Amino acid sequence: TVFRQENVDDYYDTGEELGSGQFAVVKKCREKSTGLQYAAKFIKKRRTKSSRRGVSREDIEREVSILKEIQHPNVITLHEVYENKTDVILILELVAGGELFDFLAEKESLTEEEATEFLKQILNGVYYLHSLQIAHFDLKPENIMLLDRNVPKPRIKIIDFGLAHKIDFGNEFKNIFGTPEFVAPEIVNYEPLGLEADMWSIGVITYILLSGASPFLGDTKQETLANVSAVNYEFEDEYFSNTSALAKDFIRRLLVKDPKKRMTIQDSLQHPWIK
Ligand SMILES: Cc1ccc2c(c1)c1c3c(c(C)cc1n2CCCN)C(=O)NC3=O
Repeated sequence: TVFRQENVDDYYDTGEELGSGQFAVVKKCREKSTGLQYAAKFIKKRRTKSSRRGVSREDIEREVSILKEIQHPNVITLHEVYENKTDVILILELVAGGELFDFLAEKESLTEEEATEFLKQILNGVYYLHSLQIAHFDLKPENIMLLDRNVPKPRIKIIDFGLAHKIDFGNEFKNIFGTPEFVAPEIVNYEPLGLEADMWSIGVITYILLSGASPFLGDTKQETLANVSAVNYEFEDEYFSNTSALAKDFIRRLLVKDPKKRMTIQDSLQHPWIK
C-alpha cells in the first residue's frame, strides 16, 4: 500500500524522544497546520530480505492495517502514515500521561477498587479488539499508557500493535511474541494462538497491578518460560495479604494453561470482581 510520500518534516515539527526500540524510535511532534501534538514512530524498513535488521513490509503493512481499523477510547488512534527511503513514519495519538505503572509508582498504593478502575478500561479496549477478532499479542504494563495524567480519572490507552494480528478462521497461527514474562504458554510451546493469549496477559497484568510483583518472572529467561509453561505461580501472603478472594479468583480464571478453559474477555467483564 502507498503511504504519504511528502517529507514528514514538512508538515510536522519533530522533537524530543519518548522511547526507543530495536527497530523503531518514537519522537514527540507538533503538526504545523493545527499546532497539535502527536507521537511520531519511526519504523526502520528492512528493504532487503536477507537483512535481519529493520522490519519487513508485511509486518508494517499489518500494523498499519489493524491500526487503521481501530477507533476506541481505550486504544491509541493512528493519525497519518508517511514513508521515505529508509523509514515508515506512523503519526500516532499522543498519550502524554506516559506509562500507567509509572504514574501509579508516583502515588500511594491504590485500593483494590481503584486498581479495578484502571483494569476495567484495559478490559474495555481489549473487548473492542476481540470484538473485531483482533489479538494484540503483546499486552504488558509498558503498553498500558495514559492519555493525560493531570486529570481526575486519567484515561488509559493500549499502544503498540506491532504484534497484533487479525485472527481469521480457516488457518491456525503458530508463533509471534515478545517478553516471556508476559506471554501465554501457547506462545512458549509454539502451539496454535488466538484471542486467549491476550486474556492470559491480562491476568498477568492484574496480578502485577495488585501485588506489584510478577507471577512468572524468574532468574533466567529459561526459568520464566518454564514458569509460564508449567503455569506455576502463587499468591504469597507477602504480596496478596490484602487481596480479596474475588481478585485472586479472577487472576486464576485467566492464568489457565488450556486456552479453551481460560476466561474469555466477555466472561471477565461479567466476573463478580468486575461485577
Ligand atoms: C508521553 C510518552 C512517553 C513515552 C512513550 C510514548 C508517549 C509513546 C507513545 C506511543 C508509542 C508507540 C510509544 C511511546 N512511548 C515509549 C514508551 C512506551 N512504553 C504512541 O503510539 N503514542 C505515544 O504517546
